[PDB]
Amino acid sequence: GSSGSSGTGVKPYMCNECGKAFSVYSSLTTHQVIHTGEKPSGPSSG
Ligand SMILES: [Zn+2]
Repeated sequence: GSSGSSGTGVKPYMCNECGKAFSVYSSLTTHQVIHTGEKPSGPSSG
């Protein structure tokens, strides 16, 4: 999937917490979860 020519590429759904792009809207939201962390944790990237 996402087979094109321009390697660089580009996607509308991009995360700001870490900086990861996606080709799906839902995927972007389901991903940001890794930053939401509703429960209290220790080791966190950002
Ligand atoms: Zn992210």
